[PDB]
Amino acid sequence: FMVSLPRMVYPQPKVLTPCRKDVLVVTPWLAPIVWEGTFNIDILNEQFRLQNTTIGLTVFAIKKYVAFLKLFLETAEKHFMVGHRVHYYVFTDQPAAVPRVTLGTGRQLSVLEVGRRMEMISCERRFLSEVDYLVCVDVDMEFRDHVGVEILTPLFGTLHPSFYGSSREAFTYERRPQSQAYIPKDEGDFYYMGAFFGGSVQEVQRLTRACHQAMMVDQANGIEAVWHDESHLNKYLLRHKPTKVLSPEYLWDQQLLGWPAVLRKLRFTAVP
Ligand SMILES: O=c1ccn([C@@H]2O[C@H](COP(=O)(O)OP(=O)(O)O)[C@@H](O)[C@H]2O)c(=O)[nH]1
Ligand SMILES: OC[C@H]1O[C@@H](O)[C@H](O)[C@@H](O)[C@H]1O
Ligand SMILES: [Mn+2]
Repeated sequence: FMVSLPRMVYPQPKVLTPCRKDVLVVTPWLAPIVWEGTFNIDILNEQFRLQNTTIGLTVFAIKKYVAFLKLFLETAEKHFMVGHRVHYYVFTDQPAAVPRVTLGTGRQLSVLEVGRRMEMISCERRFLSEVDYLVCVDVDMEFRDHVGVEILTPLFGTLHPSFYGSSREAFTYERRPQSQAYIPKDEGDFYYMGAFFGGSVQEVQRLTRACHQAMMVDQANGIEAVWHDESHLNKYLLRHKPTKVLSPEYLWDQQLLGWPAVLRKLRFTAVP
């Protein structure tokens, strides 16, 4: 049950004036594509705060990648779901190397030692009991601007920043029919990056369970998909359409791609 929003004063949306005329803001299966200027974050924050939403953020930091955690976590404190409850789950082979990062109120961090990403996430009962949504991201990244509850939905993928302008035949999907991740050249909506996906805990466990079963089949068969778990994530999202898609504002590399006019904010970016 969802209680009433309170009175709020904000600019009226006008039906004969689009927010953004330069980009597609809705997929053909009526999922929003989240770009700056499409959402009123005050309305969204009220909706999700009224449900006491908790967001889990999963990050893997193995071997040398523990060095990315201080910036990743300190910038998440500045820009990720600020005002909402957050639980960070850091999977690592080096628990003593996780940096001591000061968290805002209502935010917690768990260190999970590991001796894999899809298999590790599909931890199942723990996530169901502790968070409402799960967001799964790469560690070698930093938040530069707002990443908030506008992303949240049963299932989301993020447009890969190298391919958002590309035709489908150029997408680097797995093209061998011998792979569970196979997508032919006349299929595909988008090319999604393995570096930032998420959803309700239930939909994320479905996805990661399905990807993990498909990767095991491929192994048994002596085949490894061209972009590994990302190839399987794309096949999953082709056949199970995400209920939101994040624009490349949400996964960018300024060194490689600059700051084009179509991106009004660079929110979550590669660290050189
Ligand atoms: O030795 C490694 C390699 C990878 N990763 C994790 O797996 C992610 C994917 O690897 P990477 O970022 O190198 O792939 P890329 O984005 O360069 O394609 C990294 O962000 C880390 O989260 C890690 O923890 N240790
Ligand atoms: O073609 C797909 C690949 O694109 C590269 O830019 C990226 O670093 C890889 O992780 C993979 O996503
Ligand atoms: Mn990465």
